[PDB]
Amino acid sequence: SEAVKKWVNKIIEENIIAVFAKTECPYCIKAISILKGYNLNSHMHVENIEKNPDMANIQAYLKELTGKSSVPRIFINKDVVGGCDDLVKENDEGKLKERLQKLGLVN
Ligand SMILES: [Ba+2]
Ligand SMILES: [Ba+2]
Ligand SMILES: [Ba+2]
Ligand SMILES: [Ba+2]
Repeated sequence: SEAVKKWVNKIIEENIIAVFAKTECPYCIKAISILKGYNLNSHMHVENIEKNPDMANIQAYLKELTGKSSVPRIFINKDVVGGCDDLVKENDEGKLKERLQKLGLVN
């Protein structure tokens, strides 16, 4: 149990933009595309947690951290963004750009 948590943590802490996704997931794809549209590829990690023997443990931990077990699950500098709909709200209302500017990721 500790092992799974430590592995998830490492992904979130070693990558400024961390996205947990699954196979053939339209809102995963959309969210990742939005983020790459800010040229964040170099600070981005996408983990497919469906292709993983411990998917349920990972999803349960992501729910403990964020309130939902669904993918996509999106972290920016360890802060919880949430899912694709959360990302879209932040993007449309200017908060996403604000976040990225404070990190030096967008001018
Ligand atoms: Ba399918
Ligand atoms: Ba990368
Ligand atoms: Ba298993
Ligand atoms: Ba199992």
